[PDB]
Amino acid sequence: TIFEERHLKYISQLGKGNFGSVELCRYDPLGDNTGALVAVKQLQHSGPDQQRDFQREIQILKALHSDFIVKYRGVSYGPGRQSLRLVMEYLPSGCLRDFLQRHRARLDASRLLLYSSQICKGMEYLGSRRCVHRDLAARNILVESEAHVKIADFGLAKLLPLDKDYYVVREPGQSPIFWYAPESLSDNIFSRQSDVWSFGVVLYELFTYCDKSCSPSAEFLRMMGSERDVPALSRLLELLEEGQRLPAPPACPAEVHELMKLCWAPSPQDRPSFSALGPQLDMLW
Ligand SMILES: C[C@]1(F)CCC[C@H]1Nc1c(C(N)=O)cnn2cccc12
Repeated sequence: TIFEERHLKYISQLGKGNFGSVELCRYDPLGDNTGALVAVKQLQHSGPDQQRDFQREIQILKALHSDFIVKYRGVSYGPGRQSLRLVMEYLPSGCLRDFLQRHRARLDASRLLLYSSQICKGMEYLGSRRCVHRDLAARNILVESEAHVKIADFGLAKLLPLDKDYYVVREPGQSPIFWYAPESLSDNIFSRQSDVWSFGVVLYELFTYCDKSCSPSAEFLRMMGSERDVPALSRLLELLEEGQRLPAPPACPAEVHELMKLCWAPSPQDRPSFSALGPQLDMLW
């Protein structure tokens, strides 16, 4: 729960989220290379605002206890106060984006639906804690095992106040635009309902086994086209407002495609809840 910095032996970089990376370290207090492997998150950039974002992330993940959410291990203690690190569990399989591509051939529709059902359960639990993820994508999901997935990357996660159902992010966005809901794209309005939009994109990613040629970017870029003096985001928004949607992935079962269409409902209120999606996915298997 408190990891001494001197005992955290650096191995390699796992990911590069902006303002701070995630590294693979071994917790080696005996110094003999026999200790357990862990994932350590730290800020790289500096400008007290990101430090408050990092402390928020820690507090958020610390108060989360689900089989479908990446496990918090503790924090790091060293010759500080620069800069404190978030210690989490390491999932040797890595992100589901890479796993889907490495094992296309062995993952059938029931397995994809099992992952979908699990991501869903984890999203239900995030909603129940008033947490909005803002970064649901296959790249931010980890494989614990052949039949077990977990949600991760809580760097953009915000807690909803008790009086509100949405969060208006002042920023704006620095993630690929193909996962955002139309209301986040136009007014930066994030909520549980915008996480449901993104979930439909995660359903699309799973059922295209994260193939790069029919990926959310690749397919939206082809159906968007090339305008004269209109920015890419505005064109995507014109496309979504017109009711155009990503098209059903090759060999995708009809039921799953209809489910993605529900997740992509134009207005947030018409999008099903994660608790509504849950039994639907279980029924399909
Ligand atoms: C899902 C990510 F956070 C996105 C980029 C780094 C990923 N993090 C990882 C984490 C973690 N606790 O965050 C844990 N295991 N792991 C194996 C490969 C990558 C990651």
